[PDB]
Amino acid sequence: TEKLNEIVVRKTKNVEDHVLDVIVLFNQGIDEVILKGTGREISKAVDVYNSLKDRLGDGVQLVNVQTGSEVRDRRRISYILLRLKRVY
Amino acid sequence: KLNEIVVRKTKNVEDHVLDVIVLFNQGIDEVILKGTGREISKAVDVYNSLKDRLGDGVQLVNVQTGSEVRDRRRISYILLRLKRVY
Ligand SMILES: [Zn+2]
Repeated sequence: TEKLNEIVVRKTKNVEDHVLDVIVLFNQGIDEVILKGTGREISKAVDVYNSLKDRLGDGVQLVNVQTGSEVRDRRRISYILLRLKRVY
Repeated sequence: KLNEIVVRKTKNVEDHVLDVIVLFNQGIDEVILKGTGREISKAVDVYNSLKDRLGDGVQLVNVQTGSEVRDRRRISYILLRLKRVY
């Protein structure tokens, strides 16, 4: 069910690292990537997208945004999914 | 401007949810929920809370994410356009 190339925005990797990681995928032909952010990292996921958008401009498109609530530890935590497509 | 809710750092999630319901009860069809920086997470928290309370009674039209300039610095924002559904 949870296929594709999803990248979970980590609290331990900085924003620029995530941005560079996504472009590494884009460059090898993996044109669609999913950024996932849960809890406080939801803000970070948007930060990653913005940084990606600043350096790729018209070259990347935010296909859609999906927000929800999951399980995780013990209580319902919020999450966001930013689906990105590299465009030429 | 009058139907937009800026998520604040010093107010809890539930407080913002109530601010929306108050507008909905006031007969307002749509409300804009905005969060910038660290509060982007909270804005989504407010939505999931609103949905948990009103459920089918509320609908998210669209989500706008991007960056704006505040104090000569770039900051991220998220916008959740909500429809009352009455
Ligand atoms: Zn990395």
